[PDB]
Amino acid sequence: HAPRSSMMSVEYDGIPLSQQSYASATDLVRTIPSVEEALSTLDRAAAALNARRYRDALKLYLEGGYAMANVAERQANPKICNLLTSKGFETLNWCARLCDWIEGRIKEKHPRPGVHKVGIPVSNWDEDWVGPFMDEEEARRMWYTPVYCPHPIDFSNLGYRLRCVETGRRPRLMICITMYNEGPQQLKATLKKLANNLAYLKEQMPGDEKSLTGAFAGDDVWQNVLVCIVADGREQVHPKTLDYLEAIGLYDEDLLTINSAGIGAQCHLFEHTLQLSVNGKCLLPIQTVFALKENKASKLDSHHWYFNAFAEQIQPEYTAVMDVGTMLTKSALYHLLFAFERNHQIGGACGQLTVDNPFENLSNWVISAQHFEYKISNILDKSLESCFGFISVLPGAFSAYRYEAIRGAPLDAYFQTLNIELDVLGPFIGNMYLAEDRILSFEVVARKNCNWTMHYVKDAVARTDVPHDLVGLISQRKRWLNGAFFATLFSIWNWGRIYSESKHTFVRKMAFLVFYVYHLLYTAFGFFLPANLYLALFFIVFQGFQQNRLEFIDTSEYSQTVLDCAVYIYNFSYLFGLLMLIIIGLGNNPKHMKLTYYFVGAVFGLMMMLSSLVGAGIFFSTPATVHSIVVSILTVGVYFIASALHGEVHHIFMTFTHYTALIPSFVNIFTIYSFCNKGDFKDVIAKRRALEELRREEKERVENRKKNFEAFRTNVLLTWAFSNLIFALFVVYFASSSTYMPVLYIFVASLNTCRLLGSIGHWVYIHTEGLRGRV
Amino acid sequence: HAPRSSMMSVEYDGILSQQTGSYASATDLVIPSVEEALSTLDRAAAALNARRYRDALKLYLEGGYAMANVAERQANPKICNLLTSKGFETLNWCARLCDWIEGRIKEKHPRPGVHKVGIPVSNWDEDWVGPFMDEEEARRMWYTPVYCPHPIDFSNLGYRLRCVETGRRPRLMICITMYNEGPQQLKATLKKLANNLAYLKEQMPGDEKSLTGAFAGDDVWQNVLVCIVADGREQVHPKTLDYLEAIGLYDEDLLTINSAGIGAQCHLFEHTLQLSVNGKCLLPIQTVFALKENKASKLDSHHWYFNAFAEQIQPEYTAVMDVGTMLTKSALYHLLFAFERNHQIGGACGQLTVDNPFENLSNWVISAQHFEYKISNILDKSLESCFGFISVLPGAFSAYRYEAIRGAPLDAYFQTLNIELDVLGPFIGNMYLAEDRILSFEVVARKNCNWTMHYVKDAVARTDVPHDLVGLISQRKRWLNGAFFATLFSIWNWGRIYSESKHTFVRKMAFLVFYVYHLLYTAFGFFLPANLYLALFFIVFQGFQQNRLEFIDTSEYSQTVLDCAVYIYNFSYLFGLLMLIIIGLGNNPKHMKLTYYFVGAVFGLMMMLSSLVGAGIFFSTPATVHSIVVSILTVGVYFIASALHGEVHHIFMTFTHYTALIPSFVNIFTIYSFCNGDFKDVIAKRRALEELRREEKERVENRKKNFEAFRTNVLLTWAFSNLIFALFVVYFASSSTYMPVLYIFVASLNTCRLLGSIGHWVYIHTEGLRGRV
Ligand SMILES: O=c1ccn([C@@H]2O[C@H](COP(=O)(O)OP(=O)(O)O)[C@@H](O)[C@H]2O)c(=O)[nH]1
Ligand SMILES: O=c1ccn([C@@H]2O[C@H](COP(=O)(O)OP(=O)(O)O)[C@@H](O)[C@H]2O)c(=O)[nH]1
Ligand SMILES: [Mn+2]
Ligand SMILES: [Mn+2]
Repeated sequence: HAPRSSMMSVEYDGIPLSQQSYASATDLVRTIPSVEEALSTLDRAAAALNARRYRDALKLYLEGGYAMANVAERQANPKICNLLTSKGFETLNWCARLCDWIEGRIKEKHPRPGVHKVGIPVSNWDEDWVGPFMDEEEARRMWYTPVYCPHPIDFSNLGYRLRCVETGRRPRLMICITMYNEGPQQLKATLKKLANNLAYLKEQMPGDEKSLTGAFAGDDVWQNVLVCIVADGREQVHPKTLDYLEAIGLYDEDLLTINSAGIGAQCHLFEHTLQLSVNGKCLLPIQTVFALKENKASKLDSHHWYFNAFAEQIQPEYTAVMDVGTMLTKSALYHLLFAFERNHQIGGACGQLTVDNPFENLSNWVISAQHFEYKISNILDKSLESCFGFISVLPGAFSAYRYEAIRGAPLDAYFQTLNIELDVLGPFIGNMYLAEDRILSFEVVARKNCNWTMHYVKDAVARTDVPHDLVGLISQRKRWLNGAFFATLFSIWNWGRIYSESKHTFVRKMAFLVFYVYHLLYTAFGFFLPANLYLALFFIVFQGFQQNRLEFIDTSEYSQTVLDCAVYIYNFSYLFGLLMLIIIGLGNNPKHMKLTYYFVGAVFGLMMMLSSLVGAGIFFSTPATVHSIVVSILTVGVYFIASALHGEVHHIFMTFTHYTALIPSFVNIFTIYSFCNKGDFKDVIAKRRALEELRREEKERVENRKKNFEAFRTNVLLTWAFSNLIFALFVVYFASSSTYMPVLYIFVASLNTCRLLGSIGHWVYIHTEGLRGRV
Repeated sequence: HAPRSSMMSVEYDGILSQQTGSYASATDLVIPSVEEALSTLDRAAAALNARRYRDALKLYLEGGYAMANVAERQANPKICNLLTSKGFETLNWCARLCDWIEGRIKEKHPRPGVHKVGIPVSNWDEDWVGPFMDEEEARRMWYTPVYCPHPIDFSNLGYRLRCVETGRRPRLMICITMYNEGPQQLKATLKKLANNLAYLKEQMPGDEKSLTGAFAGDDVWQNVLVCIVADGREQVHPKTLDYLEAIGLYDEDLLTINSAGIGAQCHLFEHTLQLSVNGKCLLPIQTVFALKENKASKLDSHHWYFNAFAEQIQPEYTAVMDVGTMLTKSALYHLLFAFERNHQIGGACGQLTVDNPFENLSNWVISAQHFEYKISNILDKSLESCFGFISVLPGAFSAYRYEAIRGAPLDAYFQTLNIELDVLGPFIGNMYLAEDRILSFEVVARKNCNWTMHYVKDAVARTDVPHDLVGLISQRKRWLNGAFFATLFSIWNWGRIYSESKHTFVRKMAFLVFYVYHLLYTAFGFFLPANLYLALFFIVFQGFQQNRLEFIDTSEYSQTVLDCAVYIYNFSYLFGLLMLIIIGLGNNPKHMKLTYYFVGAVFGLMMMLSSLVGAGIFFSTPATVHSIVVSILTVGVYFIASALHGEVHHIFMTFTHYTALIPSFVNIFTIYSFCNGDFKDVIAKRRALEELRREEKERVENRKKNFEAFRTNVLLTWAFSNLIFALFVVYFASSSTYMPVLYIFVASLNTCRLLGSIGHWVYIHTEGLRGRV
């Protein structure tokens, strides 16, 4: 009791010691503004305008205007004084306009601050430079404007204009560069490659049958080409990248902050016909418009902005979409434009995607495997598809379209994920639209009342920098095969539109039906690819080792323990690896398990290298019958035949070992990880309750969306995995190698015959259409 | 070319503030209101939080004068008075802050003065019966917002409670954590607490069995404080808030007004609320309600409760329970009786049961949960309380005396909150995902203190278990996820009991014996899925295939069905397990109710047929002495303990339902648990801002990477250990060589649990007579 009394006594001493003048406080607060509070006040005004509170929006607008008007006087930097004075004057003009609008002397719908584009001198210039002809206004001045347009369809309706439109020049070919958290060297390489393309376009000889004629002639082509660089978020772009953009005279943080205070811009446009010099050669000027967007979005949203806003503004003749860090050959644009002009029927084209410096760093197995995969995918698949006038464009590939089969329905279908929220669409459409450039491909192919096909250009080589690590490749294939496994399902489900709506020729529709049957067979085979690979390895290797079917070894008697031990070890290792793959995939992100993924990949690697050696052994021990040699050459050397036919066989000769070492890891891991993922207080209280109910409804909608997405993905993954497992178990238990290996050989031979025929058709078409152009 | 020329001509025609080196009319166009006053105040609070003292005062005067002008126009007398009082207080705080800035008054970390406001309660009952009450306390309700970021300084910042102000010194102190529940659970909990207080009141005096001291009759309600702490005002149920207003404890108007510029961290509402049910008027109950704005954890609610309020009023015993936990009339009496008579228990745990077991007997999930609760309580709690160390069940109604929980145990409990979990790691994260048993271990192994624990059987606490298998999945997802790392902690740091704590030699020897048993039990339960699969496979299917079921002769048969049974069982089990891990480690187990129910039913009828063949195998065997001994000791241990403790009818009713849910239980729950200035200064400030944002994002992603990697590594270890063990025993051991081993292991575990239950019974029925010695 004594400690309790002592503690309460010290507490009682504790409570004693507003406890635990207005004129003086009034004098203190009365006793200058600043840029920080001015910017905060304009930000609050923009928020109020967004929330449609006009009285307090106005009240916060004149305060900020006068704050910057007073601040501009005391600043020391003349450019800062000019920027703040202009901002204050424009804000006062907008305040007067808003006051008049509220008074009603002028009637207008949805008032917004007037669109003001400002041109500030570029900090850095090269006095020693060579150019055909350029005006001081365009050359020296850098133009920037902030845009609020939420629906890029109304970008031109809100008075936004580009420097090309203002000077009256008419761009025809127009390229997009979607950049996000990329280093300066990638942008520098991309811009240097584009400048090289423009220079090579200039160097076309006039009066030649092969050379292009028209708006793409020499000495005047750079004017007709506009490059649009659209970033994904100002909070995610690399600081070194922004430093590079300032160095090339295209970005200014000070100007952006000053002139984007009260506008509440969704994205910022910087326009500059930037010129570049590399060593002693000076690149020709390239027209560049840089669209830096405020909030983080997706590549689909970047394309939404690009396509809708700028394309509907300037009506380009050809529209090109390209990633960041992709180096183009000198003649990539020439080949694209040549194909477009000579065909006058192509709705869209895809360039060849390759790996930068394949020969260099040959010690890296992942790089060589990716190079082999790119080369085989391009040659075989793209040739076969372009023979049929329909391309499943590789993600990230340098692709272009003509803005005549893209203007309407294909773009609406492409952007319907953004326009209509995916909750109504469902999870199938969302997974469809993770990668939808191929959706654009299909929509252009199936345009109503239009027969616009596609074409794959082998000569338009686009060199990119593929990931050098297995985890980066895993993430890449997480995106790629998903888009893929869903746009494919779209293609089967909607192949009827090509005949129901589009007006193709009868022969074209028959060819499309044939390609549809082939595509069904190929997708069905690739769906059971893990099961088929496991069965092939199991049967051939281990049931030749156990049943003495390897014609180079004699395992008739042996110890009888190792014979079954090999099969048991293989089955257990494969099953354990697959289960670990499920757990890790579906589980955590594939970056902290670099060691585990490398271990599993190496296990599969030596597993298919020993498989390759035993396959070569049985092949060489076989007496090489006519049928056997025919099927073997057709199924294996199809890659070498196509590569030698097209010219690039050395890449395959160098990378086939690296790819076949990475084949099981490739299929298993990548597919499994892809499939694995002035009111009063009563009004105040009512507003609080309404906001709370809005938050609750938003949370319930988000959780319902997540529930639907995860349920759909788990259902599709369970279907895929259980189908593979059931197929493998059933064939293992009810079919021998003699009854299943011939079937698998016939299936793979049919697919490889189709791909060889496609590549041969592409070659003969591209080498014979020139002479037979008259007929 | 014509369309392009036409389009450009159209743009030229459409192109009419218009589209280096008037204002008077707008000014003339340019009264206050409550909304802008609240917004202004609010920011002022944000600026003060950002240490913008030079700005703060001006917005504070703006808000103060805004409300000073607003209060006159309000027609509501109570709103007018409240706004006028808040404006006067805000102006006083503004003057004090101005003096502090001028420097005439020097103070550290200025903050608005803490003031408690007493408004009359909307609802009062004229007709009531009570011993004695003052009009001030009964008629009026007090409230105060708190800023204390570290609840350790609750008393330092000047916060006082009505008990402290009136001089009442609470001794028993009981917490009720609440989050997004409905009014009926709170009403049931408060009615049960009032019943407990009534039982404590009507205890006869001058009796050996009856309590004596501060818990006597007619005055017990004064000495007990109820602290109900919510988790977030954005998550509490609207109906719950209406109930709190009805009982005179909550006010949206008062909270919004008085919390405008304080930037409080939680809101305290104090009201000795009186409740009346039918013709019986319940005795008043001292209740303090702490509502915090931002969603937090039950650990954070306990942080607030323990640190702030316990360090303020220094209770003799502190107690913790959830909402929806109906306590019997004698639960509090039994807790206090045990505490007073022992003077050695550092913390106690009450029995957890299911509300209305007999009713709704058709619900297999309810019956299985009732069986699990009963057997867990009896066996595990009795065995653990015999050794004076309880792994308290999560959500159970537990209490600790505030003498072995004051310091180091509480610091160890809250260290996850005090120091960020990035330094601790994922082990400590899933360690403190549930740590009531962490309190248990710290109390047991507190340095220079030997405070054991005691499980009270008679203090029955009835809760409302989920009625759906998905709800049971989520419950077990929390429960044994915490429990596994709890056993890991106890296993790793069992050396502290001998190195630091000063227990008796016999107590340390008993603790060592229990440690050996706990090691064996945790090892057995780690391989529980593998052991269950082996038992089912061997017994059922290798008796069917090898003709070892003594009630049937399958010697010849068709030779196809014999292998077909084993193949079907293996394939179904493997497919079920793979689907389980995927569904478990993928999507949230609430959209897949059909799939989970299908797998659970498959396992259910599977163990029904397993039980039928076992019974056949137990009725066709000549029942030798060894066989009957092992079988009774391994199976009827539940019935023996239940008959010893008197609660055998529950087992008789729910054993079939539980054995129908054993494989789902063990497989699904274990899998789903283990499976989861100028312009330059402005620019520099922006650079600091998004650099800090990037650093925080990197830290969060690194924390997530580490936690997920540890989770996946542990899950891989568990699953692969189970699979390797199962495959090895299947391929290298027959049933005749592994069934005896499994029977001996389970018999040893059940013998330990039976001995613990019997010891608890004999102790609780013999310690009374042998109290002299
Ligand atoms: O959220 C994102 C991620 C990327 N990108 C950009 O859009 C393209 C997507 O290609 P990415 O490099 O992501 O694909 P990959 O080459 O990694 O397979 C690239 O230009 C990215 O910089 C984007 O706009 N938003
Ligand atoms: O984020 C949360 C979730 C719950 N709770 C509360 O803390 C206890 C957690 O027990 P839970 O309801 O999870 O267990 P159950 O009653 O479901 O078995 C309950 O009183 C919850 O209302 C909390 O404070 N914070
Ligand atoms: Mn890229
Ligand atoms: Mn509960």
